[PDB]
Amino acid sequence: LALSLTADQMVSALLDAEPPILYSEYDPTRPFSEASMMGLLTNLADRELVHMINWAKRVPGFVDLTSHDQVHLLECAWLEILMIGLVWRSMEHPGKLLFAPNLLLDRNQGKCVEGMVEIFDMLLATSSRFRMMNLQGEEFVCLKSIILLNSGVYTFLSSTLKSLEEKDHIHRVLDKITDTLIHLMAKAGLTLQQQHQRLAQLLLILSHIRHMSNKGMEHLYSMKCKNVVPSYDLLLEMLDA
Amino acid sequence: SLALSLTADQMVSALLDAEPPILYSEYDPTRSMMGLLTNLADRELVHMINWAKRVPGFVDLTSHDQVHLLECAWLEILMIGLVWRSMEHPGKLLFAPNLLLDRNQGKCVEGMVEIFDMLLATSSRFRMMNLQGEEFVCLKSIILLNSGVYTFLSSTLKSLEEKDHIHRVLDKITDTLIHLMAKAGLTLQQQHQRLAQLLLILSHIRHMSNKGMEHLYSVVPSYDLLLEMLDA
Repeated sequence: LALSLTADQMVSALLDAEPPILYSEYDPTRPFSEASMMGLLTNLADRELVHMINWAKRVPGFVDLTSHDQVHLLECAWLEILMIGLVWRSMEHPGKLLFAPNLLLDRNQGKCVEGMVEIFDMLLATSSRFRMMNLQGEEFVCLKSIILLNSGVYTFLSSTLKSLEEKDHIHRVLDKITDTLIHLMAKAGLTLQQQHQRLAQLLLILSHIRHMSNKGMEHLYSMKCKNVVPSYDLLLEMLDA
Repeated sequence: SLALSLTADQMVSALLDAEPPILYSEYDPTRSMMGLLTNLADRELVHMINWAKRVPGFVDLTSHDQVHLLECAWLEILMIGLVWRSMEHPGKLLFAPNLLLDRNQGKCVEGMVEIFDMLLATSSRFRMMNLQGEEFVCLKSIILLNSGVYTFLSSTLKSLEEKDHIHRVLDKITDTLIHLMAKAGLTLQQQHQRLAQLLLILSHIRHMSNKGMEHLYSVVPSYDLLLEMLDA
């Protein structure tokens, strides 16, 4: 039934599915150490993950997939989804990252963790780009849903008829979200030329969000913090429950 | 800028004309892996620099910004060329006409099959979409211009002017991509769907490049090398 939705109903579904804004652990000892900041950020990420699974299950077409394919997509996207949410939260705070309403950090505090100021700088540049483009909430939700469906679709094993069907379904849903993004842009008064230029501008930022995730993963490993990454089993458990 | 005055057909012609040749592995037929690929990629890089200088709009940038874009995009450009070459060889990667490898040969290298497998999947996707050569060159130029444009370290007026220019050129390639699709008979809906399909594969190419880099240092041209190669 997901591919029978209209553009306006897809928009409505995605806005209704949005997860809550969570708070960081209240009153930590400030200033931070590297260990304590990572501790606060890990704790917040672990709690956001549960709500991300709930959101994902309400993205039209996601639960049509096998549980295995749902986990693979989440495995592939989760850090990108957390990151774009952060960028969105931070749009109205130039020069700062709004990790939580009670955890607003500027660049110089990313220094307290080794290697994170580079990633801080990349996240701040993405928030500046979103601000420059006047990204709209309805566009953000579509972009976040694209990330979920797209990031892992190309690394499916995907060699049987069923898998061809799964990948085909994902690409049809992704076409529907493109239709939706274009509809939102037409309704706002953009010419056809402006519509296609803005769609491309938004999808190309996704490549930078990928980059940021890859570099973030690198450092969640460089700091010997691989047990911070949600396992296949954990993700599967959250999906079934 | 001359780039911003080009029609879609003039942009495609420019990019097709700039295409580099398909090089051969130096393997001697009448007579090992990583060196064959490194030697090949080294020779490909020289051609890439001269290709880049022919992408409309690229030479309007400062040399420093040209280098930054090449630094950020060179492995993704190599990869998309590989994937394009291998399109008509399902299950195989055509590194060169005399170096056609399948999974089994990817496993032998401690240079992983993980990346081999991701490249094959990109080739399958291109095949499945009937990717056209005119679309390919557009995509290769979008990688060059886009991959580095969010990581310029400067905030001078010039840096703002440079970023704006890159996005205007990128807008011209979008237009070009859409025109090609309209000329081919796609509906307005099919045009924007296919454009999105193409651009979202670029997120996977970025992923493969990042996994390839982390394998490469598990050889990469430095800023100074690229700069030297540029002013020539």
